[PDB]
Amino acid sequence: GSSGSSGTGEKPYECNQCGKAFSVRSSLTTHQAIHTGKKPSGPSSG
Ligand SMILES: [Zn+2]
Repeated sequence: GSSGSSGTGEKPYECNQCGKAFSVRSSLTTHQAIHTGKKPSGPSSG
C-alpha cells in the first residue's frame, strides 16, 4: 500500500492488540503491560 509520513499521519502511538490510541509514547508503554508479548532467551544456546 502507501507507506510514508508526508502528509496524513496522526497518532503515531496507538494500540492494536485491543484497539486503544494514545497521545504520549509513555502512555502506550503503561498499556503494553497488560499486553504481554516478550521473548526472553535462555541461559543456554545451541
Ligand atoms: Zn491495548
